[PDB]
Amino acid sequence: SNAVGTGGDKAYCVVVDGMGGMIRGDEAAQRALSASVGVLDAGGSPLDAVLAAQAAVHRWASQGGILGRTGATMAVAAVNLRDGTLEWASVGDCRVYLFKGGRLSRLSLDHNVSSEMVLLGRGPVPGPAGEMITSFIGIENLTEISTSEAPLPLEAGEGVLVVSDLHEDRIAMALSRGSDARGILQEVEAQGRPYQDNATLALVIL
Amino acid sequence: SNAVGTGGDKAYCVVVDGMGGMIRGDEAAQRALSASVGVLDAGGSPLDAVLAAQAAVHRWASQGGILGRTGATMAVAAVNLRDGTLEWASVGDCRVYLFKGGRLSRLSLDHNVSSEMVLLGRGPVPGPAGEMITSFIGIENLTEISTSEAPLPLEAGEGVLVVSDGVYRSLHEDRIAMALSRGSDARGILQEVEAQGRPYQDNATLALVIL
Repeated sequence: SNAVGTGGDKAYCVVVDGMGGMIRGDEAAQRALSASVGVLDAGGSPLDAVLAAQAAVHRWASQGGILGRTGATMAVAAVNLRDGTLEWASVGDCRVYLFKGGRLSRLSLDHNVSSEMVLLGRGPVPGPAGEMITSFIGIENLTEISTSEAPLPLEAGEGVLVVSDLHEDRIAMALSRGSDARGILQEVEAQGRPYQDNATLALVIL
Repeated sequence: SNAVGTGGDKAYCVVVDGMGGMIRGDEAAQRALSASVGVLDAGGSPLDAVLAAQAAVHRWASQGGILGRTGATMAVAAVNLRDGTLEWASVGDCRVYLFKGGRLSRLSLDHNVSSEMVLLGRGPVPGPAGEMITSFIGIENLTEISTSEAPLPLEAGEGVLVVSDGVYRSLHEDRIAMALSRGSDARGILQEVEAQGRPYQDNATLALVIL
């Protein structure tokens, strides 16, 4: 699922995906998204939102005796509408993209076996074995979170996109009237290589 | 605050505003927004989302010893993507419009002293006096919610717009939130949606869904 919204002088976007091979992934994803939106609407950062989602899912899972057997992946970003700065965080294989200078560029790191094997100096691992998720909301101890180091200054018309691949061809976006919604999307998906046709998108344009 | 999202078979939109004439309006609005989105994201109806918002604000206000002295108004709608049907709900002065046939058409009723007198078979109360809100999220007992009844069938390109424009609003920077299909026309729809006859203030908070 996805959401975008504005509150507390920020516009934010979130995507969550339940872990398919596990128990009650849909509920884990719902709890992650719910926690994240509450945090973001109240003025919190994407990293705050990830940590709150983890806390909510971890507690829920233990209380159900499912800890480690349920979870979700997510990506979240927020633009501060007062100063024009971007922050983001992600866990798992949902992705964050910067839209700047007319081009879409990858921000976030994947947590999966292939990425980990590369960082260990062992080379990539193609196929389902490499796609296995190594960090997710609901993991027993969450140590690996991909996140912005410092807020990134944006100019009007620039922004951020989060992606997870009936929601097919559904898009959620936060934008102002002055933002042309024909042109922005056109380019982003003119560059829309990064995701499939099957992808759920959420984006914020300053 | 506003939000749109996609969860279950539904795409939804919501606007929430704290009651600025009362205390801790922004904190009330946060509980309402967060509770309503949790319900919507799980595939719940706009009415269920309103009832959850009410329960959350009421619970929080009570513990604060502030019940009835803090609150928010909101409007929410959801379109079922499988069958194209629309539901909506609102409390207070936020408004719900159908976008169809190139026009916005008012669905919902305001809860205010003027509409209360008219509902009771009397005449309107024009001006600020009649604008006093009679139903809001956080009210001691919430009995009045404006809602869809039979879900409304929509065709692709049709949709719903929710609006919060009240004068009482806290000052914030925001943006329009929209849930569309790649098949829609993003910039065209907003313009398409709104001619010189926009039924809301220039500073309005807006959220919308297009099938």
